[PDB]
Amino acid sequence: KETAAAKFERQHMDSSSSNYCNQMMKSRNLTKDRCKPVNTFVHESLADVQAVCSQKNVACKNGQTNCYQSYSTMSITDCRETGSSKYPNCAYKTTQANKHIIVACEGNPYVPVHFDASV
Repeated sequence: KETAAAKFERQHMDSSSSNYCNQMMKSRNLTKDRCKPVNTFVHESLADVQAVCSQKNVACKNGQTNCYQSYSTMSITDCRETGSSKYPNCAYKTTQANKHIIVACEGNPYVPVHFDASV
């Protein structure tokens, strides 16, 4: 039984090229039952990302209040599915950027359970 905390780590953490999204979307199991349309990976430490749960409190896109925006920019990769992609050969446009991330956090201890957005 995978925790929400772990599913966040699996779906969104890569603390370690044009190739990256195709592989990593597969490796992280996000291509397993459908081609997940969009996903972001965060190239920062687990510790830095978890500290976001005590950084800037902002509204979540679903209207809940447990979202937190990173005071610093962070290195991330957006994977966006290309219009030529057909399941089970999921095709992704990889893109780098440094931006502030926004995560929803929950639990005791209070940790990131969902990637809301990047700005």
